[PDB]
Amino acid sequence: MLQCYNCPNPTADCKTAVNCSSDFDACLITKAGLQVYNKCWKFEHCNFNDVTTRLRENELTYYCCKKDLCNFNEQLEN
Repeated sequence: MLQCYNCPNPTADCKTAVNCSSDFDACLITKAGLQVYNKCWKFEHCNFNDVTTRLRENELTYYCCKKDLCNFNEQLEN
């Protein structure tokens, strides 16, 4: 399985590791101001439009990856 940081709410430093279900193929980290999101996700939705409409944030940067626990803060210069 792919293990990602996955917090249901934005969290300054998400430490919750979960085994994503096979529905997902990516780990996502997104920074929107001081809000940081960490999710099991899909690469088909790892794009600005799809992340903004799903997380309901106007302005953000994002990174997706497919190695264990790869969706960490330092991946995103922001």
